Amino acid sequence: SLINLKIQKENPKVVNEINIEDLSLTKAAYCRCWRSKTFPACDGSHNKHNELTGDNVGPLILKK
Amino acid sequence: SLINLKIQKENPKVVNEINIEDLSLTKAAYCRCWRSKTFPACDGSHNKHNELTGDNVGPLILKKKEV
Ligand code: FES
Ligand code: FES
Repeated sequence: SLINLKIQKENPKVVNEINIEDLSLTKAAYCRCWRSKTFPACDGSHNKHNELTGDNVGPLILKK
Repeated sequence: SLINLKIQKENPKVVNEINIEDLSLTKAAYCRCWRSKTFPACDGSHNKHNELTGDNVGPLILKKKEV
């Protein structure tokens, strides 16, 4: 079954690049659940996904 | 439907941290499909998943300029 239900479905492979030199924040979270409204950033939508499905997914956190 | 089938299912929420200071490469791919054998790194397993399911997932690429 699908992982990504709704993000950029016209794109055959969704890849996001992060320019580390330009990170504003000392802690930044990136989505690994494909539900975030701020994708590729994590907005906490994983929590709802985990509650609905019994899953245990969470973000990748970059630290300065 | 679950996204993560096999990674640390005993862990209530799988979170990975990257310290930017430790990134060795100019380009490093991190997994967003939960199929990589090198998770949290991407090993290209997303391509098999996309072919099998009709999905369109891919990695997060961290780009670091050569000093
Ligand atoms: S919103 Fe997707 S991992 Fe947090
Ligand atoms: S192996 Fe999961 S995004 Fe590449």
